[PDB]
Amino acid sequence: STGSATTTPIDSLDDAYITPVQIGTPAQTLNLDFDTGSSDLWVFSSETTASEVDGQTIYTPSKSTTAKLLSGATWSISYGDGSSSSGDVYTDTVSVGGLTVTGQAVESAKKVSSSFTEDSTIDGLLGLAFSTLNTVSPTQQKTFFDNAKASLDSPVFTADLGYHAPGTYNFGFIDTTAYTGSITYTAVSTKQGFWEWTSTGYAVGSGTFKSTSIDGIADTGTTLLYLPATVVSAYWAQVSGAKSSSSVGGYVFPCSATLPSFTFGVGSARIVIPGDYIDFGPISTGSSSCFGGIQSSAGIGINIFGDVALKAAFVVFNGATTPTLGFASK
Repeated sequence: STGSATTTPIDSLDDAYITPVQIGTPAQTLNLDFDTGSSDLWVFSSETTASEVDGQTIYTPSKSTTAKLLSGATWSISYGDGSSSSGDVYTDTVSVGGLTVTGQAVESAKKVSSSFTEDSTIDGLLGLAFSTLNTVSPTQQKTFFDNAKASLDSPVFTADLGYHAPGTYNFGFIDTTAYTGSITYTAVSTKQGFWEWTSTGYAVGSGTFKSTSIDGIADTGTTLLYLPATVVSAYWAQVSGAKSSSSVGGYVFPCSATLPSFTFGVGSARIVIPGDYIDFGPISTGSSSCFGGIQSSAGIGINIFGDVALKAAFVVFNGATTPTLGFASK
């Protein structure tokens, strides 16, 4: 089997991407944030504290003839941005782009933090990291990809995120019309439960490429590119007037600037992030200070190849017995 679904930016900055997902019988369609940095499929629901729902579409398990309470199971998750959610668990039928999993754990939120409430466009998350990170207790549950894997034509999914435009998540096949050149594959460590790999270096604009190993994660659920402070300083030094602002929380630059590109290495290959992809617009409405899309990871504990980096490539998440990542230009 295979599946193919369009993913759409939630706003004009590509802050995140939503993909429609069918849950239950008859189908309830919710728009979920596919997150290769976490491993829980959770949704706003009829159980979510009413004051914490503000425009999201909810899953109502009592209206699904295939929903079953997973007795005793609870979940609770906190994300790198400080947001969180928790609740109980149902199993139900879940389909993405024509690909159906029966018995998928659907984690029903009883509570969500303010950032989730305030974003009416995201009805939940669909985690695509490794199932060892799933938070269901006392019986850990599998991701949608892990459950679908055996049925897929090939044990892979691909992320093809658009710049200010829709893109595609495919499951079970590699669309050879979606990229240019060849795909370069690179080793993955699953020791932390992430799609963790080592970039071979970087360049700023037309500058020379610096060969240096940068360990980080491919994370579709993170907006920006978080890299070591040395690398980030080298990038922003090429932008007149750019500075790190503790009050704003990162590097800012004059909105009048033209940003240089940023290149990262995948083995001997190179992925080029155009400068425009690094512009996240005014820090507040009407400001002439703009927020940068490349930021320091020094406060995180890990480097994160988020959407800014991933949307410059066609990305293969290879879930074979020895997982690997593949990157192609497009």
